[PDB]
Amino acid sequence: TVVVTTILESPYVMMKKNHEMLEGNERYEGYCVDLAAEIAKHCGFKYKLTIVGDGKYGARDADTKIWNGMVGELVYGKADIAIAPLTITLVREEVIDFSKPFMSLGISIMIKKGTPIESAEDLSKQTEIAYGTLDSGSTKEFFRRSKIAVFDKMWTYMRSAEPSVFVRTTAEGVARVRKSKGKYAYLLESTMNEYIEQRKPCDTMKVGGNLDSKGYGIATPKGSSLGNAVNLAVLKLSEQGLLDKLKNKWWYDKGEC
Amino acid sequence: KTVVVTTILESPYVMMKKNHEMLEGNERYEGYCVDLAAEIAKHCGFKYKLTIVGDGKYGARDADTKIWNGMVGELVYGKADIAIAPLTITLVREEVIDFSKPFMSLGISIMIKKGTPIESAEDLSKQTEIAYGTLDSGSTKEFFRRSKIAVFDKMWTYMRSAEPSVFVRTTAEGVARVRKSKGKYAYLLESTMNEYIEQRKPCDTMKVGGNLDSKGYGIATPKGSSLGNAVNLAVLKLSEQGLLDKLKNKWWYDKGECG
Ligand SMILES: O=c1[nH]c2cc(C(F)(F)F)c(N3CCOCC3)cc2n(CP(=O)(O)O)c1=O
Ligand SMILES: CC(C)S(=O)(=O)NC[C@@H](C)c1ccc(-c2ccc(C#N)cc2)cc1
Ligand SMILES: N[C@@H](CCC(=O)O)C(=O)O
Repeated sequence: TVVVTTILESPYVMMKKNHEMLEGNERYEGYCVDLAAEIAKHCGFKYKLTIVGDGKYGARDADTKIWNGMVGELVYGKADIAIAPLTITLVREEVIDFSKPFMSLGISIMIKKGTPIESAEDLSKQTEIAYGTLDSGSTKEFFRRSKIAVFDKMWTYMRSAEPSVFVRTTAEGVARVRKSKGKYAYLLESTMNEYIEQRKPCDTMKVGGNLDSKGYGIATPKGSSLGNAVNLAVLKLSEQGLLDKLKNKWWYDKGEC
Repeated sequence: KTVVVTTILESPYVMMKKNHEMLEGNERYEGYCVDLAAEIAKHCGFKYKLTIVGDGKYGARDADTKIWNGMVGELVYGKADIAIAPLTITLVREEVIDFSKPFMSLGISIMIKKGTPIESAEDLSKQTEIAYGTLDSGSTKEFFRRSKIAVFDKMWTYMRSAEPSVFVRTTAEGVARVRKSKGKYAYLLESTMNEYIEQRKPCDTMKVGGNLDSKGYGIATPKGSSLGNAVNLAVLKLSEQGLLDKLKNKWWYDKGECG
């Protein structure tokens, strides 16, 4: 049985409202739950979905040097595959493998409606409105490493801001936007931002274009016997239209806003 | 050893400079993929020679002979070390060569003559006054032939049965058809080429609607080549540093003719 690490992040993996009456994989629903089923079918394996123990995507701890989150679960042999909104990055590709992308995204800005910010440059040129990112993910590392003038200015501020502008979970960042009376903006991936913007309480907005352009991939440990097959499966699902079918299903706008 | 790069003359990826007769070797060429090749080579620490694929093809396997043509063939049969071109990452190609993570995103898109009352594939599908079509052979046609989506299947049925033929042999013919048809022909093609042509004089074409699918172009190496890892890491670095975005802007918009 293949151990699949993943993360509770809507609409990728979500606990069903009736999860108590259910066991195993049937406890969960979402884009990545459907994707896991399709990959497993095409690759011919049985699997168990497991939510990442520390609730993190994955970064290499600065002093400790140890990987956390889903990345760490792969690196240290606790899981066989990650099927999640896990961003393909250079530092990760040094220690794990990724399929070609199954979904596009870029870093984006979420504000509470009415916040006088329209761009990353707007954020960088002021301090009245605080802004931050998720801990232990690709967005924070993006800002840490960027030499683009605006993004570097943003990083210089975020790293030293106090109270801390970083959050432990996407939900914490979104809640902070909603409760901060326009004084906190959140930097998060466009396909989470967009999902949230279309749903009640309809009090957030995505502003400006995306800051970058990348993708999520299915990740395996180096030398995994699954790597090649999983990549070909993603490509087949892409060419079959299945990935777009799943995206359109899970991001379907029911017109709540 | 000098790395043999296979590529293709496709604008704005690779083209011969106006003064190419005064120049030699790689200096003869310019474009997005010429710039990309230099950055990849710098990061990987190799010298290289740009060579143009003999048959002018990207790469497909003949059903009868089983022979791979194009740049894919050059890699498969060990004639080139790397392909640096707008080469689409596909299942059948990934089975025989290695690809880097993609350096560019693309999808099927709609080109209209400015003024045409069409904003989407669904708009096209509902009508016949504005004819529409694509290359008579290729991935866009096959997308429509396979599609289970109602709108796209209706478009396929329309295109396959339309008289006169709504298909074209080349993009040059497709674009000329859009420009000469007074708004009565729309052309379906990859977003990247649509965006490029939107920036060419006489500035009378327009990309409309969202892309209908999602794919990527990648750098390819022979399967199991030891160059593959460094190349992939170089692509990831160039992506994260914003260099790929700079290159797209340079060749599509800074050198664009339409504002
Ligand atoms: O790997 C591939 N890369 C391709 C790259 C391009 C370009 F856009 F120019 F970069 C194009 N064009 C489509 C529009 O008309 C001009 C040429 C075709 C490509 N094809 C064949 P397709 O997939 O049948 O279209 C491939 O196979
Ligand atoms: C980390 C980066 C080098 S990357 O993200 O690997 N590639 C850089 C970008 C510009 C890109 C991003 C995404 C897709 C894509 C391809 C296919 C499907 C599907 N289905 C969805 C998205 C293509 C190119
Ligand atoms: N997808 C990101 C998590 C979200 C973010 O960093 O904004 C990752 O893989 O790290």
